[PDB]
Amino acid sequence: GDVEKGKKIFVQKCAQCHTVEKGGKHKTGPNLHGLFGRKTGQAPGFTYTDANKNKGITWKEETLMEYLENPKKYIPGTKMIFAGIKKKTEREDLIAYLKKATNE
Ligand code: HEC
Repeated sequence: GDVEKGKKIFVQKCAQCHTVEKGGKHKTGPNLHGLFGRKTGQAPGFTYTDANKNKGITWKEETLMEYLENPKKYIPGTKMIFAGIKKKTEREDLIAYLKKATNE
């Protein structure tokens, strides 16, 4: 719950292939705008994978955590293989930033 350390983990983790900035520009990957609430593979832009287009679950706070600790195992098929998170606060914090970052 530290948008501060959450941002740090973001600039070095997700900023790589993301934007998480409203009215931004999805680069080397889709955006996470108003993510918390939309169904998997629902963002119009990047060619989402069938697994994400399967619409099995919806992005949320906790859902993102399990997804942040194993993005692949959560929705097998999703195009994203880099590195999951280690500690919980890393996910919560990281998610705290993804919230205020995808809200602005
Ligand atoms: C490039 C090596 C990536 C890094 C680093 C991160 N992500 Fe990513 N992410 C990437 C791709 C190519 C995709 C598309 C996969 C697909 O099925 O279309 C994604 C997707 C996501 C999503 C899902 C989008 C949605 O369904 O709304 C999320 C929530 C996401 N990525 C989060 C995320 C976070 C928090 C990262 C930093 C820890 C991160 N990604 C890094 C590619 C890459």
